[PDB]
Amino acid sequence: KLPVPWPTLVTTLVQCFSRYPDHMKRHDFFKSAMPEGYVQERTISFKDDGKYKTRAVVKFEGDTLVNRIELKGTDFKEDGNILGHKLEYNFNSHNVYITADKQKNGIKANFTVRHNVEDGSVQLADHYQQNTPIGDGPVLLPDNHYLSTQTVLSKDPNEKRDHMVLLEFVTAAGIGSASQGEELFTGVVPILVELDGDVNGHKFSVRGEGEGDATIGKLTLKFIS
Repeated sequence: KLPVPWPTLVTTLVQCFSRYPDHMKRHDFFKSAMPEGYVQERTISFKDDGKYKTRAVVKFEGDTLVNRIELKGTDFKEDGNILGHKLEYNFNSHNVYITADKQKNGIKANFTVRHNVEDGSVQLADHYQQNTPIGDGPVLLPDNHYLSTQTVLSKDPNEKRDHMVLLEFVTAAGIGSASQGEELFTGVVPILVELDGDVNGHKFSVRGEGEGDATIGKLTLKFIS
């Protein structure tokens, strides 16, 4: 059993699978960084509770898009919504606001996730994000825009392990290929996710597998603890 609720890990567990409409293709940093990939770092501040600090490497390994993350959680409350497992098993729609970070040749993002709590309250998870390309090749630095998300969470009835089935759609909004990296996403791409976590000393790991179809902004993944 994970020591934190599955919904709190959704944003940490591949924005290169977002659908960028044709008029916005010049603003897709995530795909432009491929195949060498990017480092994605966040601080996630759970209001009135602790924080996650995450560092991920997102890159291709052969045909597979891999997201490997180290997560460190500190300052959580014993009977808070996170360590107390008081969050509903669902996920709200969010708008991820992206800005260019010209000095880091990358991007920043900010957004606040709303986690529904079982008593009808809301737990906020304030996200600060920075992404830096790994390669030396040119990348696309975007104008200000956002990603609009939709996520559904479910279970595999045949799976005895603690797990999460996730389906997600993401479209960019708020504004031939525009990068060579974009062309690595034209069809269905297998995904592997590996997370190593420690939250207030509770150690855990998650492995996810599935596929992404960036033409429709879709992710299909199953994660196991």
